[PDB]
Amino acid sequence: PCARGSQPWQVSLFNGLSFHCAGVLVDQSWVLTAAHCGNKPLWARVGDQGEQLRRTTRSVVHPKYTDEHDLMLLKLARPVVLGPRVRALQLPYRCAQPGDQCQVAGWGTTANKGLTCSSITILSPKECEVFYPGVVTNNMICAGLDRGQDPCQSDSGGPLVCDETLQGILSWGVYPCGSAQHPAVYTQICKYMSWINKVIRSN
Repeated sequence: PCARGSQPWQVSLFNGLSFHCAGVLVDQSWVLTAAHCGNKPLWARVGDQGEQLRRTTRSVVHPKYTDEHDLMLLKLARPVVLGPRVRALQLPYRCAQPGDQCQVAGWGTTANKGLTCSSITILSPKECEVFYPGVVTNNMICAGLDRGQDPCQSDSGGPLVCDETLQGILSWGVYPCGSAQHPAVYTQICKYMSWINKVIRSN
């Protein structure tokens, strides 16, 4: 899966030498991921040795950050050089509706090394309540994986892309492995656009 050259925005974050989380590139200097990812320090390896390796400077966790507002912005020590290999992903101008067809590309963390893409369906943030009674559906996306798909292919903080735009950051709901019946829980990115844009000081 995952045609070559697709996912130019895909970021893998490492703590020390070890893989920690996945992220999105929202600006030439800025990577977005889940707040549960930062222990600090991290460093970004971006694009689809290596393509471009950047160290992170500023870690801005969402101020209202079982994960309520699971989002953090990591500023790269130097801007990436933009190109077909590596570009930012467009931020949402609108919110994705239940029933839309989206995508997630993972490396298979949680148990040659490729990106695999899978289609995903936006459930309603009510259907989300039947698997996790007591989840506050808040600003979130329950994303249904097609059946026979192992949710654990994905990574933490990996993007959910709908209609070429970024609608979500993987927060929780990946486990258990081995079944697609349970939906993953993503932070709804179109709800945070005021904070994201202003931390980038694009305002």
